[PDB]
Amino acid sequence: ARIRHVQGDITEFQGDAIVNAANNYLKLGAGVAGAILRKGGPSIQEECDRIGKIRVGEAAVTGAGNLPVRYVIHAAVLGDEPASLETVRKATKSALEKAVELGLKTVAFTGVGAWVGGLPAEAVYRVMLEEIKKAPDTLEVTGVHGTEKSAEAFRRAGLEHHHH
Repeated sequence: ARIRHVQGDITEFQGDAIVNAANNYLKLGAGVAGAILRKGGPSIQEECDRIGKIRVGEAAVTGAGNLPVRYVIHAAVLGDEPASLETVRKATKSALEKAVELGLKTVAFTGVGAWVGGLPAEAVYRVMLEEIKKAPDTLEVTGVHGTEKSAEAFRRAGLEHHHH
């Protein structure tokens, strides 16, 4: 799938869904997850609670409440077990699978938060970007970034390496 990177606020992304790095208990925590909770409103956590525990590496779909998207895709990267490059790979793949199942055309993710935590960012971004490449071209993926340092780190992890 095609990926584009912008500076912005993922809670203001207009499109079909946003992907939220999650714990496998679907308990919305600090930072961006907290903005999702506040802007989306209580229906998001209420639905997460109804879904219950999922597997680490799985992704669960909820409504998005008052957010300008139709869904939040909660990609479980940690919880029962700590985050690893492997759980990151599985979760990104699972999130993209849900987008395909739901027939989505535009989805956003962000590079901060639980995707990285105690992992090396560059390696995480490379793993995510590999999974995003496999996704169908009918799907447009936007990376929404807090800062510019973040966005170009993503463009760098995205460039193909050729002889000089």
